[PDB]
Amino acid sequence: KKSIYVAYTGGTIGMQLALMPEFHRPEMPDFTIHEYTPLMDSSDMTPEDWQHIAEDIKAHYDDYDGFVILHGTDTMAYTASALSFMLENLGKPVIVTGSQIPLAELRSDGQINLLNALYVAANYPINEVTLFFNNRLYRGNRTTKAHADGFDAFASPNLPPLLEAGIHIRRLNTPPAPHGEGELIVHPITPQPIGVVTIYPGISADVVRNFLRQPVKALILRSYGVGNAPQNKAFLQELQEASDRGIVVVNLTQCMSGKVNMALAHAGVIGGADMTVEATLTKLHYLLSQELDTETIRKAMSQNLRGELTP
Amino acid sequence: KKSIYVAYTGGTIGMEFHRPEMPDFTIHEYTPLMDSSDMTPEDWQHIAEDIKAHYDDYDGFVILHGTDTMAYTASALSFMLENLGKPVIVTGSQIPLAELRSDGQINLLNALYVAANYPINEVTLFFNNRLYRGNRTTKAHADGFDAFASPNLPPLLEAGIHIRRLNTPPAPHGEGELIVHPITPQPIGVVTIYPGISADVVRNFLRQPVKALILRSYGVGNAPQNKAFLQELQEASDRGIVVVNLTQCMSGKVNALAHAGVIGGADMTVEATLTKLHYLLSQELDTETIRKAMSQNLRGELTPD
Amino acid sequence: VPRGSHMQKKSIYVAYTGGTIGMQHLQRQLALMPEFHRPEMPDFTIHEYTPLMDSSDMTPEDWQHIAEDIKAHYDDYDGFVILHGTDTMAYTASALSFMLENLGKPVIVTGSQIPLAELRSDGQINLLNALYVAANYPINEVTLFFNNRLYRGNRTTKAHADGFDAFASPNLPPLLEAGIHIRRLNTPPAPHGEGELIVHPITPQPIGVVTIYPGISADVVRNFLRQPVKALILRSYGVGNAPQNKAFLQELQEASDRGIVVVNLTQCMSGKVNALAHAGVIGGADMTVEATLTKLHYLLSQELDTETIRKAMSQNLRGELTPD
Amino acid sequence: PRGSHMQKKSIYVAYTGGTIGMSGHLQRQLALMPEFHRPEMPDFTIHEYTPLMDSSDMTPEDWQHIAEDIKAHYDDYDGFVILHGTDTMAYTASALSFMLENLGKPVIVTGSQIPLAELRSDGQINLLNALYVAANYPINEVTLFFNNRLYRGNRTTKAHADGFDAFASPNLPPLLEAGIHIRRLNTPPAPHGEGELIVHPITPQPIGVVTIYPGISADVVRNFLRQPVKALILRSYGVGNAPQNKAFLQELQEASDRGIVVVNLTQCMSGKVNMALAHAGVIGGADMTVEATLTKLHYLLSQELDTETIRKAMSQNLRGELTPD
Ligand SMILES: NC(=O)C[C@H](N)C(=O)O
Ligand SMILES: NC(=O)C[C@H](N)C(=O)O
Ligand SMILES: NC(=O)C[C@H](N)C(=O)O
Ligand SMILES: NC(=O)C[C@H](N)C(=O)O
Ligand SMILES: [Cl-]
Ligand SMILES: [Cl-]
Ligand SMILES: [Cl-]
Ligand SMILES: [Cl-]
Ligand SMILES: [Cl-]
Ligand SMILES: [Cl-]
Ligand SMILES: [Cl-]
Ligand SMILES: [Cl-]
Ligand SMILES: [Cl-]
Ligand SMILES: [Cl-]
Repeated sequence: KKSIYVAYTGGTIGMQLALMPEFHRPEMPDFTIHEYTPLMDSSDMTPEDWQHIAEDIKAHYDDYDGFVILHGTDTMAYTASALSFMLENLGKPVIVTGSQIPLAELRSDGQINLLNALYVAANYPINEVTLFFNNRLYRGNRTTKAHADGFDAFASPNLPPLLEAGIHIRRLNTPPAPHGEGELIVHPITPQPIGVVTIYPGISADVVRNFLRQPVKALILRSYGVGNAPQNKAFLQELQEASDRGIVVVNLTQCMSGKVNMALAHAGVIGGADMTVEATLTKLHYLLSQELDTETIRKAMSQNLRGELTP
Repeated sequence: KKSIYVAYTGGTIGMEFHRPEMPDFTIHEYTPLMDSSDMTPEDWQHIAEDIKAHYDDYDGFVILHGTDTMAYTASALSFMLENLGKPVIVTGSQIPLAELRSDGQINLLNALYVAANYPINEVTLFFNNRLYRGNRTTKAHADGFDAFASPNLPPLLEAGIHIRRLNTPPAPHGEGELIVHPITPQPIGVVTIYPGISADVVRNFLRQPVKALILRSYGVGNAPQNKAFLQELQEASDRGIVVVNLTQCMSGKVNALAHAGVIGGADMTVEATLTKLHYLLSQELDTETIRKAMSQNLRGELTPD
Repeated sequence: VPRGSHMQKKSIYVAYTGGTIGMQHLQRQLALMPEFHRPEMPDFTIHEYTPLMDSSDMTPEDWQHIAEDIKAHYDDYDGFVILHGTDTMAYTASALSFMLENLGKPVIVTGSQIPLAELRSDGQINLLNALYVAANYPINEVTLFFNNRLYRGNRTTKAHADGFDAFASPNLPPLLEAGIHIRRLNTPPAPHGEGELIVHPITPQPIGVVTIYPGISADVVRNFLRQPVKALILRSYGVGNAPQNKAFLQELQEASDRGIVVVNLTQCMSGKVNALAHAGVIGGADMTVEATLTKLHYLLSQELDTETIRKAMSQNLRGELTPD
Repeated sequence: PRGSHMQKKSIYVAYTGGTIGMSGHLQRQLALMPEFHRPEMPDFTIHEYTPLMDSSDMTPEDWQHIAEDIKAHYDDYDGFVILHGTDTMAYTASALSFMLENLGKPVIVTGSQIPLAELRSDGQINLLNALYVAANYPINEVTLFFNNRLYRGNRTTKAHADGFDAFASPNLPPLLEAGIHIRRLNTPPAPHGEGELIVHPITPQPIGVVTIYPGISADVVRNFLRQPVKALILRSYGVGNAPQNKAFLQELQEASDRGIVVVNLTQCMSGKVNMALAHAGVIGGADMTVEATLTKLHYLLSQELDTETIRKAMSQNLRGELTPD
């Protein structure tokens, strides 16, 4: 019989398991729930909350066959993405899930997403940080909350799911992530000021100038299509002035799906390929927190570290 | 036999047509031709005034446009055109008409044919066999022929062996003389909510007099409750800045921030919200009238409660 | 979809006909699940059929049995949930739409891909949603609830044998979608009568279902004509195309001349049927096989001449087809 | 595979008929369309069939005609596009996959929902893409190209009679998707032999296609047992269920007794049969389409094999048409 650790970090799902007979069925793994203190709305999470969860998995790693992280949907994809970088040589499944309706409210999805995450962690283990939602397991660092009001809340726009649940559970033929074998390594992080700039008609040089001020180590650009911005010379020079001061400037697509393929490149900007804002932001927290020079971080942002981008 | 006007504004498309089932059409090549990534809000104005000049002498309008900001233009034209009595269809291509496997020919042919034969008196975006309400569109798929989505509204029309109008609820629609609303430059900020965002971002925009702030918030419109954040946002509204709360999510409806003077943008796209703000800021309306108008369905861009 | 008052506590009748949901006791499982008993949920009464059936073993007589059950309890409840096996859920939902006229209360067919007894069951959530919908969104048609969508019954088929999304409505959007909120879609209404519920009964009808496939001969239509048939459904290619060889077209004209109702459908999941006409074949527009088979059982069970049935097959009686 | 672009390829186009051409009209239309003659496009040769056929009128003999045409021209060209009516495109693609052993060159079936000669035709783009894919992405399978996707032929059905997205592959992802770039998908390969192309004959075989539906009688299986059956395809419910009626199960057991190959499929668009009918001699068709199962039976019944060998072969993945357990 497998044993699954459940980190109950907060979220809708919690806003009871004993009174439901399905959970204690013989076919289920054993599981234990740790209720965090305090419980958090995932809208209130900081990057240090990613650290608390990573260290909680680290404490429990040896004594469980897998890990379920119960979490608010608002930032679930950021947490999943962060854990993927912070965990290295992961040898057990870590599945983040939650609910769009609280377990306490009628028609809650919370019971069914938790039961599925527990069953899948035990019986179809995949040694990656994954996100289970509405009968699909996704690579955590490929996810976004796409549908604010839907039970199918999460998408994986640039990658098929890893696993689908119907009458049976099927592992899909999705290409595996680069995967280290060895001792689990858990990478701590420390606060990093990062700006997120959306490219839109009538954006000014002033925005890039503002972030440069004193307080930012990296800039994420949400640019058009395959990575275009207006060719405004003030804008470009601001971006060059950013990279000249060692700021890591990364070009993403504002589009739900697709790949940046770039100039901005002349202005020191690094392409983020098909990375989500969630993967890019967390990967920056990860790399900035390490003993790495600006140029090594700039190189690593465009490489596939944990399956978050297509080379 | 219908006559369709084609504004060739630029874009990928330019970097069977004359056979008898087709409408007559005329192409106006803009000077200069523009990559849509280079568009400013004054380019929306130039297109609206071009449609105004040609309105009386054509049965419909096709706007040829780069894909990068097609949804922004479509969205802007929907506000700027009032009491529209003929179809305005924005389209283009993911591959240049000049490159192999181009979608340009089939998107243009379709847009001309639909403008002539299935007119809908709205600013629409035709792409990959679907017609969408312009102010509901986003470029969702950077690399795909199905480049555009309408996440919170079904398409108005779909083309197969036959073309059918779908049963999509009609937009609020004025009858009367076409009114074309000019716009003038408006400084507007777009803030994405994410873990570890600082009050300084809102402090920065408050100090470089922006007239409006769009928040891309979590889920149904949540942000972290950090008192410094909420305070800077309140300071912005105190100074008369229009702060509108949208979902960063592809689909759904926004539902403390309110206490801080922030307005709910319901299920509006960033494209709709930004262009609506250009439109309303450009008219001579109180901040309070602008704040109430942002949450009202002016042209079919949002789903009322 | 009407948004019905929640003011008073509703009473829903549950016809537990059989199906996966109750296999391994249903009533005891539901007694033990607190969500079913909350103040926001309607009161409900379960009639367990004797015997319980695997929906694979259902005959038209079972359609008749369920319609009589609804008629018997119609004045006494606010709505009806038919718990049913998935395998023929779409044929039952299609048959009820034709057999019930002047329907002034919801009838919702639902079930599960996995038994309530088994692990990872969809039965709890499909039945909870059906009950809640029947109470609060009382659409006066026979509908099918599965996987957070309410569908027009006579537009459904089981499209996904292994999926929790088992049912599709290929030629009509859903009536309603469930998320954080329950959203009514603006799908236009079916024809509606007025007054007390009328059940149009059925009696056995021999009906053949021919698939058109390359190498099918005129001896197939001759074989169906050979003893047991009053109607032939053709699952034709694309928009209603069949071999145009004279033997095949003669065989069909001979069938129609003997008063066999021949109906041309697409074998395709979606689309609309647009020679065969001159051979007496009637176009079934965008109808499913489930809608067409059940419509024929309804129409053939009435004292109608062949011409009247032919005409009625191409007409939208209950929302099952899209008129030109 | 992403094939080399170094030498100008030569693609043979079998113009069998279909919506695309509705003599000399196709070939003249393509002459007049500059897209087709650019440097980046392969050279191509059109063989226009006489007569051209509506795909609705196709029989197994037509599958054989097309297979002989490919074999006759195999060494002379780098690849084959089969231009075909949509109505039975999926039956032809499925039949070729079984008939063509040691296939070392792409064969791509395509066509159009709207004639090249009409307005808003999809024929231009489906055929241009097919040619360009055959030359540059030379997958050694019978494939079907429609609406920017390349599918495994023996996994397809015409799902959408009115849509430009007419074809689906309900149980297998596409092999390739076309956008700004051409993306190859992770889809695992079919079994492949080695050496010269071998064409297995497919002949006429009396095969019945039974839809299971409430009220179906034993008389249907008795009817088919009259003559037109060496094989019977059951379109059963869900994961392969049928009524438990003793007479029904008797007639099926009787058929398998008389050497009739009885194969159980789902009537559902997607999913997999899971097998009683097994005790009645019925063979499970796993997740095969009717198109793959009809053509597989034509193939095996026309081969030098006994009833037992055909029954075993029907549940085996021969060409990528079936997902093994
Ligand atoms: N999660 C995401 O990154 C989706 C999209 N690329 C965006 O810019 O929001
Ligand atoms: N077009 C859009 O607005 C999509 C999504 N709401 C975003 O914030 O990018
Ligand atoms: N339910 C259906 O009718 C689907 C499809 N038209 C078929 O012939 O099976
Ligand atoms: N192509 C197919 O076989 C689809 C579906 N299984 C049918 O029975 O028609
Ligand atoms: Cl949503
Ligand atoms: Cl690793
Ligand atoms: Cl102007
Ligand atoms: Cl894309
Ligand atoms: Cl208006
Ligand atoms: Cl109630
Ligand atoms: Cl070539
Ligand atoms: Cl269709
Ligand atoms: Cl050899
Ligand atoms: Cl399935």
